[PDB]
Amino acid sequence: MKLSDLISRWIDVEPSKNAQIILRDRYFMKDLDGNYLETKWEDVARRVARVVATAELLNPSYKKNEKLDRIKEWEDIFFRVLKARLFIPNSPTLFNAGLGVKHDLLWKPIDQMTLEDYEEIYRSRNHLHMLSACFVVPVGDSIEEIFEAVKEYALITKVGGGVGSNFSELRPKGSFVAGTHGKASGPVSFMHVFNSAISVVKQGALMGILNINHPDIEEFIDAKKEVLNFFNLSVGFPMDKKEILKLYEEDGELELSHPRSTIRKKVKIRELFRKIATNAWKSGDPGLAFLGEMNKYYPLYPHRKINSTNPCGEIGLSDYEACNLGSIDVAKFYNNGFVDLEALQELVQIAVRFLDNVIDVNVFPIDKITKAVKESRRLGLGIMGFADLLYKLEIPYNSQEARDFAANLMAFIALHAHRTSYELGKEKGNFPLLEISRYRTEDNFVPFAMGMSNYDDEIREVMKMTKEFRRNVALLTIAPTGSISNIADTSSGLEPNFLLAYTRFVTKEKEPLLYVNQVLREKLNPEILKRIEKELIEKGSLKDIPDVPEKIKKVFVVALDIDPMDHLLMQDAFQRYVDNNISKTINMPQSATVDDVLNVYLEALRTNVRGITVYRDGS
Amino acid sequence: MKLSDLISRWIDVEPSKNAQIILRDRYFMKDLDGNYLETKWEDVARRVARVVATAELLNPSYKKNEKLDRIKEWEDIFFRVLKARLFIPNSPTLFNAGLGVKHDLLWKPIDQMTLEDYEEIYRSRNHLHMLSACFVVPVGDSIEEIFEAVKEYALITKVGGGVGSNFSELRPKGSFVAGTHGKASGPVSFMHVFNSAISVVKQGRGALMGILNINHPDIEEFIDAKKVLNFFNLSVGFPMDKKEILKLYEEDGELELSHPRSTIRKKVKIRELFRKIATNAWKSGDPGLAFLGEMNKYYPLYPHRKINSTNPCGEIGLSDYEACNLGSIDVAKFYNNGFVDLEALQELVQIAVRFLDNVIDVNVFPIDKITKAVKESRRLGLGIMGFADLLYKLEIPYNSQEARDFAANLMAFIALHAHRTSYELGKEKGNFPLLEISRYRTEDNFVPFAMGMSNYDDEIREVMKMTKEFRRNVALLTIAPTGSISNIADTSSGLEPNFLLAYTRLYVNQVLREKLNPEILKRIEKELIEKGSLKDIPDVPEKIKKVFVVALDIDPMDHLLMQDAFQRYVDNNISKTINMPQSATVDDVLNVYLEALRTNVRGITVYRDGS
Ligand SMILES: Nc1ncnc2c1ncn2[C@H]1C[C@H](O)[C@@H](COP(=O)(O)OP(=O)(O)OP(=O)(O)O)O1
Ligand SMILES: Nc1ncnc2c1ncn2[C@H]1C[C@H](O)[C@@H](COP(=O)(O)OP(=O)(O)OP(=O)(O)O)O1
Ligand SMILES: [Mg+2]
Ligand SMILES: [Mg+2]
Repeated sequence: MKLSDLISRWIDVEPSKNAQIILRDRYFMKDLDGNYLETKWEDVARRVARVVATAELLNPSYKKNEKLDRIKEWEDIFFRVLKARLFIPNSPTLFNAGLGVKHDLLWKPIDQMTLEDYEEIYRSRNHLHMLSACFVVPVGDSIEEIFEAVKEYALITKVGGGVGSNFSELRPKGSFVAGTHGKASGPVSFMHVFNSAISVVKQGALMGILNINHPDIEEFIDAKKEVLNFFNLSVGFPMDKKEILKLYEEDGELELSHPRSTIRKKVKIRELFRKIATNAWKSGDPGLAFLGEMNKYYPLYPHRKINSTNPCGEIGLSDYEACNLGSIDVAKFYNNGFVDLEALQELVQIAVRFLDNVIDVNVFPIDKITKAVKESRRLGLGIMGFADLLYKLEIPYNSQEARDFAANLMAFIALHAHRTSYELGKEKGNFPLLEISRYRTEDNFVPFAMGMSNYDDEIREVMKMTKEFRRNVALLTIAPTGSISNIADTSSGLEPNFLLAYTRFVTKEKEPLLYVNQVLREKLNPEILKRIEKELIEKGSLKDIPDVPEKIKKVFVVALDIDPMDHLLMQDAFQRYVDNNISKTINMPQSATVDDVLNVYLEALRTNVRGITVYRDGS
Repeated sequence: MKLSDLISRWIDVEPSKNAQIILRDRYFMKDLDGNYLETKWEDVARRVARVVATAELLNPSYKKNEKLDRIKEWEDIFFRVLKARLFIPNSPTLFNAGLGVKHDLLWKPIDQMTLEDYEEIYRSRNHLHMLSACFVVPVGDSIEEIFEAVKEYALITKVGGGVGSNFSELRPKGSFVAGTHGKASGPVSFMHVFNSAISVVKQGRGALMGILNINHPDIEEFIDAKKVLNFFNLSVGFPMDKKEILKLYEEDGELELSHPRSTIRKKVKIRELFRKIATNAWKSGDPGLAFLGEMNKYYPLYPHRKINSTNPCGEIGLSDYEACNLGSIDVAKFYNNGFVDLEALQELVQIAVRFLDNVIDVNVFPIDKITKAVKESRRLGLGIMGFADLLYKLEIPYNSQEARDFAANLMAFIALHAHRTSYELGKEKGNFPLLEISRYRTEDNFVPFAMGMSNYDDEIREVMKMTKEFRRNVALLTIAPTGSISNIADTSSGLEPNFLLAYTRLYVNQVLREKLNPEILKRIEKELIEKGSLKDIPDVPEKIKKVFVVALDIDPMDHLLMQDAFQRYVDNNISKTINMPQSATVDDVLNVYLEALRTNVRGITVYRDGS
């Protein structure tokens, strides 16, 4: 089926009372008086489509003759795709698109649009017109560079960004300093200033990484252990995953040392890992960031280096680069027991152009961010609605079937997204750094592991083509998507549903109202539903409810029906066809041990995953 | 008597065991291995005199083969003055002079010195060669300027400085921000970022001054802030005339709290605001009061430039990026048969002004903007220590009109020669860049202090007129707390009365040791330590009791009026603690504030005993 027929299927399906609360609440634009300029998702779609279409002004392939015709084609498709809720860019695009523009222009009927109207749009985008979620910022080993970094954190937070850094350059606590009477405070201690800044720069989340071999890593691992309340913390592995696993298997020892200090220590890697596991078992921090693995697949490595992730870990970014993200609701592509690949391919092509066009209309806070982002044009196209898509197809999440489906779906998306970047690199010019990148200076470079799909050969084929024409250094990610999947009424990201039923009280002049997963309602006797429904919200799962068919219980699994390894292996299935990283919570039961956590980390080291986040139920 | 003969009286008087502990501890330079390069106060004096002499390299008035001879003359005089402990520059000069210089050059016999040796000194001064105690740094109303200021705090603290800011530009908590989808956090919450920054940048920590204006919407939060901000001293700013605040208070009037970039306003009774300040100071000592308007009234460059903040101790009102450049004369060493030797004191004043002015030239500042603000105004902070001890010698009670009349003439005499010396140096060396736009130039009869308590007044107006033509420095005088350098000099601190006559910080007052009969001392020594004063000790003559008063024998108004006596002949500010008895009430504090508003004082610090 054609994307246009799928669009009609969906375009008039209105957001739920749920979604609408969130939209009114955070997304519908308001005038300076606090009054609504938007009162309907349709207004947001019009405004965002119009703004992103405007980047077509810069297309070197359009004669000025055509610009208005072709821009207005793009606003139309972008508009229809967004209103159908088939693809949603991420939150900042929806908040900040059109800020600075005359209000009479953002919602004008598209047939009343002049070229002058579009150029005026392009020119009146103010400094709040920031449309990326997150950035990476370096923090060098000097007072100057540390506090220049703190300033950049504050400046990025002001305009709504999240930020991450690797703090490993900072010389260990106690260390000699040539230019002071003080001993260096060390990374953990300075991170408090970073956390202070953010406690006072408000919006209406950070990533702090330290490397496994830093003299202060033990202090770091226990850092948030009663602050650093605004930090997520991860332990960085800049070396090969293979090498860490081998050291571990041998019960070996790691040398903790820093280039600009004489402080060193030897620790057993098993003991270090247990200390990480114990803390994660307790509080969920710190995660693991396999920076080596990210750099293994980084087209620009070692000209550029990936030292940190963004707060959610799903993009490894080099210094000053930005998260540029949006998501397709694959649950809307279910058609009679199959994924409509024809309609999905069109959307991929449109989505990659959409996200690539956000770069052109995006106002960044620092000049160095503009530069990093113009030079690589890294995109983050992902998916949401996959948990719900699986329910529809009657595939259990915790099954090899689901993982094979996942890898093929991802590989299909990868292929077309990367083909589209060829197309666009041809039509608009390549990303500035294509020449020094591995797509050029190398034979057979693929920016991910593959090896779980029949699309592999066609992908290597496209990767070869992109030696000549490539708009984007990387195209794919899987983000958490909490808010935009709520707007789209779908499951978040690649994550299983956390609950099938939960009670959400709508405050009035209070009065509880029940949600049951919509795909379940569609596939269970409302008969059976009415009785069990009460016990379901009590027990959180379908597992142990007596009179519910076997194969409703098998398919309608939630997060905690699914064991830690089944979580981890879904992550690996997607990671194999994603050129950035993956946001995946490895959920563990309350009854999980520290050893069970260790076993997840060991398996992580053998799979293709680029990071780990564990959350133990009840911790 | 001549300064040279006074020098010989003092030059071989060795620091006490006390002083020597402090010197070994913090002041004697050490090699990279932690070994001592200096073992005697003499080494410090040689090192510092040589480095400060080096600025003579830049004298436009010295020709050739006249240069080396005249530099060596200055090193020699600076040397002898420092070693006699007649004048000491403040701590940073003592710590950091000669950092970066070959060790074989700093302590070389002066007769072995070539011009090449001096030029080499001047050129190897490294980034730790920072010789100023404190700075003022602006904090504009944007995220960019806030955190750019935070960076500066950190950078200054790294090289040893303390820093003050007025945070009143920051828009009130809850206010509208265009560039953001959030509301302004307020100056009190942004101060936390600054404290946090300092908590982490360590020195061996930094003192800070945080000021918020009396009419800022957040002043009540501010007054109660440290009730953290543990690294801040806080004071309430009064940018308006003192007259106007005193009047509003007398009328039981109301103050508008407003901010140019917020719609948040409020009206408060000025009496209730003051009571809230007094209650907090009564408890904890903070916040002090900064009479910014009054400092600007006497600021030669107002309104081209404006004084918005003090340094952490409040004795220098500084405009943006300016630096404290301080040093003190031990006046107790100028006692000579019931009189102050004005002949020797006048010579030292001229030398001490030249010394402090030469510190500017060999100072390495952390930010370019500080270098600029300092080169342009050349503000100096010449002060005194040993004043309390000087009064003991002269047998003048601190808490007496006699003492305050003495203090004003002493201060006026010092101001006269210090300002004369700035004429002389403006002639010899060139004027401070901004002389032409300053009130010494663009005005008739501008005096940078109140005066009005001395026979020297006319001679001072006369010198102020001369300095329309030639002036090296925008201001020259300050009275600093001086705790460490008075310990080195074995003298009382600043203008403060002694806190105690006998103790452990030890430590029996030397002047008392000399007057009070031996044995009549030992029979009372025990009880002086216990009761803290001589007041209620049987059988110490009534006249030893009257002279040898300590801080808490002197009532709050007598403290305050001493402050006023000096402030009338000081062009910067005064560091004076208004000590109050434990039994003082919140109304007694309010009464101190009210009197402060009537006198010529530019700020207030109260400390109630036992709080
Ligand atoms: N005063 C201080 N207190 C705590 N840490 C400090 C202090 N000064 C510097 N540091 C830390 C911050 C960085 O981690 C590291 C580098 O400091 P930096 O500003 O580069 O000193 P420097 O560059 O003059 O000396 P060096 O030659 O040893 O790098 O030391
Ligand atoms: N997100 C924020 N949270 C808390 N305080 C903020 C935030 N953003 C700004 N502020 C404070 C810092 C300053 O006191 C004041 C000015 O912010 P600023 O960075 O100037 O915004 P702006 O300059 O883009 O907006 P404007 O045009 O109104 O000055 O508000
Ligand atoms: Mg450095
Ligand atoms: Mg601004």
